[PDB]
Amino acid sequence: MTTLMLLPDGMRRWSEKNGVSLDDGYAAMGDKIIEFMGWAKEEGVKTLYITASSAANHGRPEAAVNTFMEAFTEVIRRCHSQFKFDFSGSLDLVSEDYLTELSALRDKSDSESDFTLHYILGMSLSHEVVGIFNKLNGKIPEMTEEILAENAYVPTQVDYIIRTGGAIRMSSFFPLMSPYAELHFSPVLFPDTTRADFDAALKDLRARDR
Amino acid sequence: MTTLMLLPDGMRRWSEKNGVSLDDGYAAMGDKIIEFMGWAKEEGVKTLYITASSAANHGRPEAAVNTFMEAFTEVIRRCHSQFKFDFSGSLDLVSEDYLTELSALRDKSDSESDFTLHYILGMSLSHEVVGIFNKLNGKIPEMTEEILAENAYVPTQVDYIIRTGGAIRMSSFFPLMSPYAELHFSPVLFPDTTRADFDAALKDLRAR
Ligand SMILES: CC(C)=CCSP(=O)(O)OP(=O)(O)O
Ligand SMILES: CC(C)=CCSP(=O)(O)OP(=O)(O)O
Ligand SMILES: CC(C)=CCSP(=O)(O)OP(=O)(O)O
Ligand SMILES: CC(C)=CCSP(=O)(O)OP(=O)(O)O
Repeated sequence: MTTLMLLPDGMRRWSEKNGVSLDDGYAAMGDKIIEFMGWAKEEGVKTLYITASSAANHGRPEAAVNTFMEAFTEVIRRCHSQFKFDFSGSLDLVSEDYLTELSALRDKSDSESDFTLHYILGMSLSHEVVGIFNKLNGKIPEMTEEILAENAYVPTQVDYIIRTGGAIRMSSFFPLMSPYAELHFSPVLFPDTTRADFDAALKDLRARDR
Repeated sequence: MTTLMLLPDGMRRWSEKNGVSLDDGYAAMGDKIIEFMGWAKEEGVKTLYITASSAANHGRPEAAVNTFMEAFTEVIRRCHSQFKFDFSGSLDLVSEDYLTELSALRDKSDSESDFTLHYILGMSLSHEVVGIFNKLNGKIPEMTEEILAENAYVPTQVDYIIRTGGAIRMSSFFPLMSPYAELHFSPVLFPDTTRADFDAALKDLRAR
């Protein structure tokens, strides 16, 4: 079954366009994620990676960081019984409070579910590689691809990547060990995404086996 | 000014469509690369990175490997005085014959040119990172972003990436230290690229 990575982009522009607070933008994002997970389950996806943040996002003022961390965490608070939950990334950039709570939510999630919802926090290839080197430096005889795969943020290969929000770039979010990922860029702001947008993405992605 | 990375794709399909040998497709690519460098030079790009091959490509049958290595090398024999030439990548996968000649051709090129043509060979993120780790393991106190950048295949940050040939994916070619590279995907087979295709690509890229 399919491994899909979702890059939810456009919450701020959506908030401004609809004349609402950024908090309401992130709440609309959380509701969309829950909706999007349901679509993914119907569509043969077994693992949904969501890029919760780039490493740079965690350098914003703490209140702004707490704002998006709280929105992503609330999704798991509401739906952790509907899937197996895990997270990974630049954990050195995340506060103790959120790491502690997300670890609790992982333990409480349905370990028997066929569907995985996995958050990647603080994505950045340079940060990822730097961290991996400094953890293993002088501790092993040689690096191999198997060892690199074991230490990478994204622990499996990604088949498809969907980026909302109109940017045609990968920013900090390219998955290190996933050379073959097919990319689909949508101009739609993430909180406006419909199932029709998702279905169009999957038809595009599926037709690449011409 | 700007740093552009080109992914030339579609030589096989172009060869079949035009009923010629794969060597002839690669010859057409070489001519197109020279033409494309002229467009790039006129449009103010100062560094043009070209992905000559993925790591996987060097696993192809060995005559096929010599075919693309020869076609890319021929470009640099022909134009190395018109730019500064350099190359990098998974050189452990490249034949020492081409590595010797390319190393000579690098030393040969116009060191004073304000335009750089740089080949990346055997590109692969995992292979790149494994190699960097194994090169520095136990020899430095700690890795930093600056040390990683000094060891990465692509030695500078990439502003724009153009991938021809219709694939909407980065395959083995994502540049490690260039998170903010803007991507442009063209459906045109590389040897079919026209100046209009290049101008449309840059217009899209410049507006972004
Ligand atoms: C979490 C995601 C998918 C995007 C947030 S990072 P961003 O909006 O800053 O991305 P860009 O820097 O704009 O490319
Ligand atoms: C989930 C995070 C942290 C950012 C995603 S949305 P954004 O802040 O980039 O919003 P805009 O792209 O600026 O509209
Ligand atoms: C040199 C370039 C840009 C592509 C050659 S590798 P390829 O044709 O096998 O491309 P894919 O890896 O299959 O996407
Ligand atoms: C430059 C190299 C080595 C491969 C790029 S062209 P290709 O062999 O992928 O040709 P096709 O895409 O298969 O038509």
